[PDB]
Amino acid sequence: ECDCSSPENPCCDAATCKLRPGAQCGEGLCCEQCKFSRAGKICRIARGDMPDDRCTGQSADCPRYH
Amino acid sequence: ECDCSSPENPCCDAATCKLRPGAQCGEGLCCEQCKFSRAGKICRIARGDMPDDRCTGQSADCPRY
Repeated sequence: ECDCSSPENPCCDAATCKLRPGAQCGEGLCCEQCKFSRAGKICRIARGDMPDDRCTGQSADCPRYH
Repeated sequence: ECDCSSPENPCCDAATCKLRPGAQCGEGLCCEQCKFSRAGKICRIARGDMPDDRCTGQSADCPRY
């Protein structure tokens, strides 16, 4: 299938709809110019006692903190 | 802003549409019963000279390696 949901997304090669050379991602709160965000970048402000969600340094999603 | 895109998803509390207690995810190739898949679980079969995509153990998406 495709690495980018949209054919407009320049993070993917138009021909293959796979990520372009160098690229690690095409979308998500932890994607920055087709690269993963640095490990520990805050990606979701938490409320109550909960810790903030942070980037993994190895994926483009913002995960629940673990 | 909900942690699950579907109201039917039992990984999320129906009242808040946030993850249920203990839950880490509700969707994705690296989610297994509302928990993250073990680090290094293969989530995408690669072709040519490329390594396979593996689960991080810290997220529910299957990332590029």
